[PDB]
Amino acid sequence: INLYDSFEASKKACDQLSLGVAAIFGPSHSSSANAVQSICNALGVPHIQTRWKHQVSDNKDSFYVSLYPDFSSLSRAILDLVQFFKWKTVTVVYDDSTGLIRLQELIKAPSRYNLRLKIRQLPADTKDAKPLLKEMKRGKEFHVIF
Amino acid sequence: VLRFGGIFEYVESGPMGAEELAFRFAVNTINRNRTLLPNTTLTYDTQKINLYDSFEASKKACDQLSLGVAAIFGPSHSSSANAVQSICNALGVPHIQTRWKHQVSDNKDSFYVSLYPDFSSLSRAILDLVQFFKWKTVTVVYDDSTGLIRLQELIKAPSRYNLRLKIRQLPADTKDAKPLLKEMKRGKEFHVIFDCSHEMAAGILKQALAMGMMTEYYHYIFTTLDLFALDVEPYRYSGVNMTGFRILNTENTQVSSIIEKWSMERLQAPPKPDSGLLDGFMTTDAALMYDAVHVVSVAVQQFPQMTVSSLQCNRHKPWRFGTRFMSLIKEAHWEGLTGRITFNKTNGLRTDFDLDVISLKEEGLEKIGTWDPASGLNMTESQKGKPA
Amino acid sequence: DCSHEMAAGILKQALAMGMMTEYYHYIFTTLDLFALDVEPYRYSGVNMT
Ligand SMILES: *[C@@H]1O[C@H](CO)[C@@H](O[C@@H]2O[C@H](CO)[C@@H](O[C@@H]3O[C@H](CO[C@H]4O[C@H](CO)[C@@H](O)[C@H](O)[C@@H]4O)[C@@H](O)[C@H](O[C@H]4O[C@H](CO)[C@@H](O)[C@H](O)[C@@H]4O)[C@@H]3O)[C@H](O)[C@H]2NC(C)=O)[C@H](O)[C@H]1NC(C)=O
Ligand SMILES: *[C@@H]1O[C@H](CO)[C@@H](O[C@@H]2O[C@H](CO)[C@@H](O[C@H]3O[C@H](CO[C@H]4O[C@H](CO)[C@@H](O)[C@H](O)[C@@H]4O)[C@@H](O)[C@H](O[C@H]4O[C@H](CO)[C@@H](O)[C@H](O)[C@@H]4O)[C@@H]3O)[C@H](O)[C@H]2NC(C)=O)[C@H](O)[C@H]1NC(C)=O
Ligand SMILES: *[C@@H]1O[C@H](CO)[C@@H](O)[C@H](O)[C@H]1NC(C)=O
Ligand SMILES: *[C@@H]1O[C@H](CO)[C@@H](O)[C@H](O)[C@H]1NC(C)=O
Ligand SMILES: *[C@@H]1O[C@H](CO)[C@@H](O)[C@H](O)[C@H]1NC(C)=O
Repeated sequence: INLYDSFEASKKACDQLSLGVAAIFGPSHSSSANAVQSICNALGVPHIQTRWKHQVSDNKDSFYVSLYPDFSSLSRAILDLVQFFKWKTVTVVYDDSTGLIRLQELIKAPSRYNLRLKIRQLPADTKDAKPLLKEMKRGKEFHVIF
Repeated sequence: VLRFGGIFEYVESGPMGAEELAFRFAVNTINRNRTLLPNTTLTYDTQKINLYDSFEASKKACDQLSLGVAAIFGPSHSSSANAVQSICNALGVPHIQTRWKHQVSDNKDSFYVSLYPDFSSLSRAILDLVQFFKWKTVTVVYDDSTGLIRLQELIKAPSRYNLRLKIRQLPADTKDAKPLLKEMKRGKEFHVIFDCSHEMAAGILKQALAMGMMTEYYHYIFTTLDLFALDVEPYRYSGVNMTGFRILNTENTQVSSIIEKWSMERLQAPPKPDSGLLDGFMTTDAALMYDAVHVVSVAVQQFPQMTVSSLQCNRHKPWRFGTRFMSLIKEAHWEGLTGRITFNKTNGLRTDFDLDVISLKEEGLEKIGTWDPASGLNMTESQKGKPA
Repeated sequence: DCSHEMAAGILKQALAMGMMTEYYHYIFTTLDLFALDVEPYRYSGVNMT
């Protein structure tokens, strides 16, 4: 299948259910994962997710599992690692916009502790980290979370 | 003779949702005026959709395309609008979005136009407002985990300027925000940016009035655009600093007449006076849906050869007149209820608009300045002290 | 120093005017303070006596 065509995901899931399968191993892509989750929850099909996706809390689907570890516990581990290292200034660099939804309580950590924070975002081009790394050098910031 | 695919969420209530009634009001008010589309009438097909079932949205969109529509009007949820956007991008029919949704940068779609103001421009307006108000420690309080990407230009803003952002999350209910407000009071927080619905804004205002937060020491900024529909009667004499944004251009007399004409039809629907909200006010979603139907009709008026054909979901033949009609959509300059309407030529998002900076005085809610993406922030009250 | 009805109206108008902070310690000479509904006036740091 192609990239980010959830209509094609629904069509090929309909074709595989027309064949009939015991379970569906879904994609690693968020819109197609949401479409296949609606498909399987409305049809009584077990569906497996292997990559993390953004989950809407108001969605009432319970017909899926996510074998990727939940990123809230990873953020708890990252906060415990930062609190072990006794850091005070932490720069956070994220590429996709869902990383802020991923890194939740790391952003919420200055409310709970004495940890000053600043974030920066990578641009859409891969090579253009040189102004970002130049900003890291110019800011004298020695603790980078990627 | 054309048809429009309306997809709206139903409640098993007395009246419908305000989006569906605004859609019917838009169709009736456009078909009443012979100035707009004099040689072609407009029909529609509403569909009542469930709570977060994008497969059911896909099936009802497939039924609407089996009927065949000129254009579709998507729902407010993120997942169902993503499914409708994928289906309409595959079949070439235009898709019009009213609620903001999260977009993925790696999604190569072009058959979608959202008339909601972009939260990057809204966050830049919030950054201009907080730089005018000269705060240093701002607490940003968001509603749900999708609220961070609506404020992601604000959280990147302390890279460039001296600003502290202790960011806190609202709990699962608004009535359980009392420990959050105790933690807010204990931390000596005084400048709070709220990003939620207007219902959650009224709930957090009642919770703060139970908490005694509204003194002279507190400034509240709201990212929501339904601030004018709130009830500020038991808050105005307390002497506080509530400040928000109003996309709805209520200054114009014809716009206010259209608002009153829709509001008298809303009087069949009773209000809930215990919620702390007013009644007889057009929401931003309903006004944006009305303006969306107006912009689509303006795009129809430049197309004399318009023909609606049926389509099938099992074959990927696109609609025939999709490209020229989509080109007619993205060059519109129609003056609606929300002022100027002009989409981006690269995204289709409405990233250029006009904003009314409304604040709270003891007289009531009052406009004190204008905001635009080009000149930034005007502030007509502070512009009165302009020397020669 | 008033009746409890006037005291309740005064407290409602003072809550409407934002007089319910930690910096207010109102003492009521009336003997019917217990008859007031103190539930909206709680969690505000006032000290009714
Ligand atoms: C199935 O799904 C449910 C729902 O998500 C999970 O329940 C959550 O489990 C996590 C496990 O970490 C819980 O997180 C922990 O919460 C503890 C209690 O939090 C208090 O304080 C917060 C903030 O004020 C309140 O919101 C909350 O109500 C409590 O008053 C914390 O004490 C824990 O912190 C500890 O561990 C971290 C690890 O990094 C340390 O850094 C801390 O110092 C501390 O030692 C932690 O945050 C979460 O609260 C649970 N939520 C709910 C709804 O129950 C289940 O765990 C999951 N699987 C299971 C086993 O059922
Ligand atoms: C279609 O969408 C495109 C993507 O959003 C639009 O492109 C972007 O438009 C904005 C409009 O404001 C441009 O402005 C932003 O960037 C400038 C310049 O900042 C410079 O330094 C940054 C790093 O510090 C760089 O990242 C930038 O690229 C640039 O080199 C800022 O000055 C702007 O803020 C100013 O304007 C806003 C709005 O009035 C104020 O609120 C601010 O206070 C400030 O005065 C913005 O941050 C942006 O450069 C441009 N590029 C992109 C891709 O972001 C495009 O305009 C839009 N077109 C249509 C038709 O809608
Ligand atoms: C905002 O707060 C300041 C505090 O000094 C006050 O002077 C000003 O009048 C307030 N403005 C509003 C909008 O209430
Ligand atoms: C701001 O508003 C005033 C109102 O007279 C207008 O003249 C001016 O051009 C506007 N633009 C500026 C200077 O922000
Ligand atoms: C008011 O009541 C509170 C209750 O905890 C108490 O702590 C305080 O000392 C009292 N007096 C004040 C605020 O002057």
